[PDB]
Amino acid sequence: GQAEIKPEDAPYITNAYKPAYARWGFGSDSVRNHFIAMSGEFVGTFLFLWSAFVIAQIANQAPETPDGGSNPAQLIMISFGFGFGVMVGVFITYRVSGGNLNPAVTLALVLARAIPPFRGILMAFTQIVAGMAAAGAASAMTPGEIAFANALGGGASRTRGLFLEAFGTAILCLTVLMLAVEKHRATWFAPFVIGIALLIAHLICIYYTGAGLNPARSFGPAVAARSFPNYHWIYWLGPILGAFLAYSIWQMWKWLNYQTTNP
Amino acid sequence: GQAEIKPEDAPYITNAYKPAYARWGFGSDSVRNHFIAMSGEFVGTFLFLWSAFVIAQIANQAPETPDGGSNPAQLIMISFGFGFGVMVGVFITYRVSGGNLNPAVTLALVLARAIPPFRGILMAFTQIVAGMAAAGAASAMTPGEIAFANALGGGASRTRGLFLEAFGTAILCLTVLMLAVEKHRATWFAPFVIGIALLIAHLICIYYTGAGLNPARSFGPAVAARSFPNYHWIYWLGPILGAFLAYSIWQMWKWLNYQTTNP
Amino acid sequence: GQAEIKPEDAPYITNAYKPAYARWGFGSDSVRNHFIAMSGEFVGTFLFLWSAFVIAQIANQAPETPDGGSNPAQLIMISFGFGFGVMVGVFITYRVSGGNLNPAVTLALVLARAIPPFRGILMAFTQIVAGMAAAGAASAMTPGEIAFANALGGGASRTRGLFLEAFGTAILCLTVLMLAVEKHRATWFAPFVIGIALLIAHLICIYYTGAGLNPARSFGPAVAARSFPNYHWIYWLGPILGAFLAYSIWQMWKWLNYQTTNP
Amino acid sequence: GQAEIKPEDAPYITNAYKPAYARWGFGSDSVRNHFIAMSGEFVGTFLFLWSAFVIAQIANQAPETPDGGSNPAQLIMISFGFGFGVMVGVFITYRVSGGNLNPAVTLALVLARAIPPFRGILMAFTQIVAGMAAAGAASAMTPGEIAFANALGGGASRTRGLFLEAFGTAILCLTVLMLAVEKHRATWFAPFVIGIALLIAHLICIYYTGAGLNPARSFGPAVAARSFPNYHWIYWLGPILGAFLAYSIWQMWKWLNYQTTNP
Ligand SMILES: CCCCCCCCO[C@@H]1O[C@H](CO)[C@@H](O)[C@H](O)[C@H]1O
Ligand SMILES: CCCCCCCCO[C@@H]1O[C@H](CO)[C@@H](O)[C@H](O)[C@H]1O
Ligand SMILES: CCCCCCCCO[C@@H]1O[C@H](CO)[C@@H](O)[C@H](O)[C@H]1O
Ligand SMILES: CCCCCCCCO[C@@H]1O[C@H](CO)[C@@H](O)[C@H](O)[C@H]1O
Ligand SMILES: CCCCCCCCO[C@@H]1O[C@H](CO)[C@@H](O)[C@H](O)[C@H]1O
Ligand SMILES: CCCCCCCCO[C@@H]1O[C@H](CO)[C@@H](O)[C@H](O)[C@H]1O
Ligand SMILES: CCCCCCCCO[C@@H]1O[C@H](CO)[C@@H](O)[C@H](O)[C@H]1O
Ligand SMILES: CCCCCCCCO[C@@H]1O[C@H](CO)[C@@H](O)[C@H](O)[C@H]1O
Ligand SMILES: CCCCCCCCO[C@@H]1O[C@H](CO)[C@@H](O)[C@H](O)[C@H]1O
Ligand SMILES: CCCCCCCCO[C@@H]1O[C@H](CO)[C@@H](O)[C@H](O)[C@H]1O
Ligand SMILES: CCCCCCCCO[C@@H]1O[C@H](CO)[C@@H](O)[C@H](O)[C@H]1O
Ligand SMILES: CCCCCCCCO[C@@H]1O[C@H](CO)[C@@H](O)[C@H](O)[C@H]1O
Ligand SMILES: CCCCCCCCO[C@@H]1O[C@H](CO)[C@@H](O)[C@H](O)[C@H]1O
Ligand SMILES: CCCCCCCCO[C@@H]1O[C@H](CO)[C@@H](O)[C@H](O)[C@H]1O
Ligand SMILES: CCCCCCCCO[C@@H]1O[C@H](CO)[C@@H](O)[C@H](O)[C@H]1O
Ligand SMILES: CCCCCCCCO[C@@H]1O[C@H](CO)[C@@H](O)[C@H](O)[C@H]1O
Ligand SMILES: [Cl-]
Ligand SMILES: [Cl-]
Ligand SMILES: [Cl-]
Ligand SMILES: [Cl-]
Ligand SMILES: [Cl-]
Repeated sequence: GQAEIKPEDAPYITNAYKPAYARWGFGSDSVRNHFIAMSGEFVGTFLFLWSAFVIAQIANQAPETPDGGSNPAQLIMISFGFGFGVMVGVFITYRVSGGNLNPAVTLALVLARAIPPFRGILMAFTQIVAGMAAAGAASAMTPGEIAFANALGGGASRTRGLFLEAFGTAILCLTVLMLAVEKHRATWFAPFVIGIALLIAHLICIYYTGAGLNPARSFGPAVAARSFPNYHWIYWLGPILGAFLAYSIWQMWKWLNYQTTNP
Repeated sequence: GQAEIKPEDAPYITNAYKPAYARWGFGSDSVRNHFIAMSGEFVGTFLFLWSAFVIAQIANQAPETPDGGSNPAQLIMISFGFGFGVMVGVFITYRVSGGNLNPAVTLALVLARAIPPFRGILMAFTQIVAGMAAAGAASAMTPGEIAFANALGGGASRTRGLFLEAFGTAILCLTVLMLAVEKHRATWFAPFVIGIALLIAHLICIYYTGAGLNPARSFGPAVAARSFPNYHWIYWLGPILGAFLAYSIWQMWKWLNYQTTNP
Repeated sequence: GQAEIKPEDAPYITNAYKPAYARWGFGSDSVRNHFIAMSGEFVGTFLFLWSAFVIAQIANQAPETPDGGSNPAQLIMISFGFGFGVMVGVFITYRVSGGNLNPAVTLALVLARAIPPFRGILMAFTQIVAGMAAAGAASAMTPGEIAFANALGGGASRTRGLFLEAFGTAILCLTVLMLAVEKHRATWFAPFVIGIALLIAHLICIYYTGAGLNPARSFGPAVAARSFPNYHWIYWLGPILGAFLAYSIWQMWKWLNYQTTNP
Repeated sequence: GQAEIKPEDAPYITNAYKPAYARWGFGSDSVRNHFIAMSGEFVGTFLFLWSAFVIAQIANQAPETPDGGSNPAQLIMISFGFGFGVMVGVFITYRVSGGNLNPAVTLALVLARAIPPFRGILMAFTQIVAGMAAAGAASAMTPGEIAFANALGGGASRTRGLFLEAFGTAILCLTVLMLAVEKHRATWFAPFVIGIALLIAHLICIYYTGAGLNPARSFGPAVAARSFPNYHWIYWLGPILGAFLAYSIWQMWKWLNYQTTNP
């Protein structure tokens, strides 16, 4: 009735592939543990954003599309850079820091009480510094003017851009909450679903807002380009609103004990 | 012969990642449980269709292709919006409502007796309202005329469109039946396969019918655009026929005890 | 040291997601079991090839590329139709017939003794009839001349085409052998890897041979178009050689007891 | 509290899907075992690189983009050839050799002490010979001049190219280290994540360096084309630096006992 597990194969069963924040209980507030979490967020955010910035730099060397029209292949390439970039970053750092790689994701998880506030602030600070470093590195490593900073486009107003950013970020954060924070037989696979959520959010937003969805992603290139549009606030308030919306939905489902027919 | 499961990791084993309908037994008819199912279908259908509508809006800003020709990159982008959009929606809501997000899928599951008729009707109503909301939101958040409503194209007749919709929907529903409704070691992964099935169905249908495959997807934009083509019925009858075809195939396999060599 | 499995969740553990051929032992030669296998191959091959034929029909409505050049977006779309089409077909039919959907795959598995010769012949016959049906249906459901039949292109000779088909088919068959036929913790996931293998084989072959890789795929459209090129034999001999090459590699590894350090 | 495993299904549980190097302990230095490892690296590297070379050959038949601009669809196609090509190669050979398919990956794993130096050298030699064979085969099987050799482009300097190659290779090697070398419930899935990492690294590098990321990938086509650019060294030093960077990050995390809150 049972299948044998050879001793040498036990680690593949005993070592759960779960986000680090799931096991941040007593003992977590050591300098060692804060450093581990910061190092995961730094390495993960740097590799994700650096990759995606260079990919966007390249995609934006495509010949101009007339009459402000869209270029689907270009948008797909950029969406792959961020979606698959984050997927790889999260898979790498899942057991180091949980792979948030995004202050808005960290905010949603602080609201959900998956991550305590101080650790959350440390992680968010680390992500922003990593975004600055990634933007500086991508700039230094590519020819031409920086083409990976966020800006409104496609005829979108600031108000439309704000909403697009908020809803796009909500999809991302709700994915992290339901797949990574909730504990079940698919938690291990959350980094994939998270990557696809960000891919979709880019297909929604790049054409209209450049796709911020992540204050660390938006801030870094603005620093490197020495250019902040006056509507830069949409790349902070939008994702913040998105985090709160995702948290609210998750919280309603938690209050309802959603996963259980007869609680 | 056994591998140890640490107590803190038990939830990743004990909490099955299974569609909510699999555990809708005694106790399911409470107002609480009807609300949970409706909330999953609403949130899931809204996020999926809103995302996919904005993505289609953008893709359809590509320069016109001469002589009625196809634009593969454009079709790929739209197919990603719906296929990956549904994938994310289903992964998020799998343990809330089962993530049908489509009245034709719900119909197939009512025929299969996976979901009872009244709950099915509630879910289908919820999906249609969510589709209306998504269409209204996508319209309000994007510039220009609505470009995400379904219409015949590529020289396809209504009769050809009806068949394409029926067969495309059958592929989707048969995927849900064999991967999500059938209970096995891949049930947890059904949301991925479901997303790929919808991706393929879009590559089949967008050019010719706009790809309905989902009455809630077709109805919402028609309301928002205040425009119903006289052939709008193909987006209802087609998916209905597809649900019946998928159900029929599944039912034959169930009668045959397909999964067992010696029943 | 153990994690509890709730009784209602046991089916997700006890019901292995494994190819049907893995459990075709004593009792398999009943009319019922032959019919089940044929029905899986028919439904799976029809849905896969019908989908992929319509997708290719659409992709080939793209404006002509000058000077015989390639169109990467077009090639990607067609490769998705076949790669994701087969992925969905195999996931649906894995526990019905094993989801070969390809006489060359069945041949490799007959050589490997995973499927007995008579059952193999029945399956191969079924796949060819399903390919004819799919080609007829795709033709009837789409406007214009059939654009999904295989032909040499891109300046490739018959001899080059033969080799491309053989190597492409070998990649496909070796994937099925190592992921689906070999029994391990990734067998359940083989349909995904199989789909990606076919996706790659299409990116290799479409431009030069139209990508046969499957005698049932090549034969059906030729019948529907009432057109057989004199080099049609490359779409039979190529995949046959590929099946033998994959089998040979697998057989060497089996003789070597590849998976065990100290046999 | 437990779910039954039928005896015929035990192999899907007992046979771990783990990289071969994980079980190269006592007994590994036999001629048989060296041959098994070499055969996995040869077959895997040949199929991966041959596929990707033909796909790149085809993608590079696209009409020229004016003013040195990028072609996103072309870059996506090439990135799929290498990313999905390696994914398939690694899935096939995971239990044969571990599926390194890349001297830089092998170097990272020798540094990490996952593979001993002599076996590592044998594997690296095998990969280079397989790359030469793949380049020769791809050349012989395709018309026109070889279009799959690495070269600088997009206005990138040798110094920028070196850094892009190093960082891109680091992402690849860190993925292998954290997903395949580290033992946990996602180790079986590493071939997927590895493939996506290489896909991303191609979106970063193709436009600027042709994307080497693998000395065996760069050397083979140079031999077949009888052409070595004077900056060919970037395709050796870059990936070597990337392997060392990935190793360094992993080693820091190992020293920190990253995966454990209270060591
Ligand atoms: C001195 C007695 C107090 C010791 C503090 C309790 C240590 C709890 O520590 C917790 O242990 C769990 C396993 O039990 C781990 O999963 C968590 O990572 C860890 O934070
Ligand atoms: C879920 C509901 C989202 C509502 C977001 C709508 C944002 C309003 O968008 C506004 O639409 C106007 C149309 O007259 C335009 O004139 C404005 O420029 C634009 O900002
Ligand atoms: C307007 C739509 C009506 C919404 C009904 C919400 C369902 C509330 O249902 C309540 O949920 C509580 C928290 O889980 C439980 O403690 C109660 O048993 C249950 O009655
Ligand atoms: C013995 C008298 C009981 C009267 C209450 C009947 C309400 C039935 O309702 C049940 O309530 C249970 C407990 O809250 C929930 O777990 C079930 O989901 C719900 O269906
Ligand atoms: C008063 C005695 C009658 C109680 C009704 C039986 C409750 C069955 O309820 C069922 O229990 C299963 C677990 O056993 C769960 O998996 C299902 O979700 C649930 O519907
Ligand atoms: C599985 C079989 C599907 C059959 C669907 C075929 C739909 C018929 O399609 C019809 O084909 C005619 C060709 O002469 C055209 O003139 C019609 O306009 C078109 O509607
Ligand atoms: C024309 C093609 C012939 C189709 C043969 C169908 C196979 C029927 O097979 C029957 O299936 C029943 C239901 O599972 C079983 O109860 C019987 O034991 C079995 O004989
Ligand atoms: C003792 C006399 C038995 C005569 C019937 C022989 C039929 C063998 O046929 C067997 O029948 C079994 C029971 O239906 C099925 O489970 C097997 O799949 C089938 O192969
Ligand atoms: C009359 C005594 C002979 C009976 C024939 C043996 C039946 C073997 O039948 C085999 O049983 C296995 C489970 O044990 C299943 O996994 C296989 O699907 C089945 O073919
Ligand atoms: C693994 C080795 C594969 C070898 C396949 C090579 C197929 C030969 O290809 C041949 O190349 C010639 C070049 O002069 C051309 O003139 C021929 O038209 C062409 O058929
Ligand atoms: C020219 C390259 C040399 C190839 C060496 C092949 C390795 C053969 O190795 C042999 O394999 C047999 C089958 O597994 C085993 O029975 C023997 O123990 C073993 O010596
Ligand atoms: C007691 C004398 C033994 C002399 C033979 C030494 C060969 C060591 O070689 C070992 O042989 C084993 C059995 O074939 C294999 O399982 C191991 O993989 C191999 O390393
Ligand atoms: C003669 C006594 C010395 C025998 C050498 C020890 C053989 C160890 O050999 C190891 O065994 C492990 C399982 O235990 C396997 O997982 C490893 O693949 C294998 O290398
Ligand atoms: C992580 C930091 C990466 C630094 C890599 C920067 C590579 C330097 O790149 C250099 O930039 C100069 C700009 O003036 C150009 O003139 C040079 O041609 C170019 O090689
Ligand atoms: C400048 C930033 C400070 C970096 C702090 C590094 C954290 C070191 O933390 C140390 O790690 C050792 C190895 O795991 C442990 O043995 C010690 O218990 C622990 O104090
Ligand atoms: C009994 C006196 C103990 C004083 C040391 C308090 C340091 C608490 O720090 C703890 O140290 C543990 C052991 O190194 C680690 O496992 C925990 O992660 C860390 O939080
Ligand atoms: Cl503490
Ligand atoms: Cl009830
Ligand atoms: Cl029998
Ligand atoms: Cl030894
Ligand atoms: Cl799994």
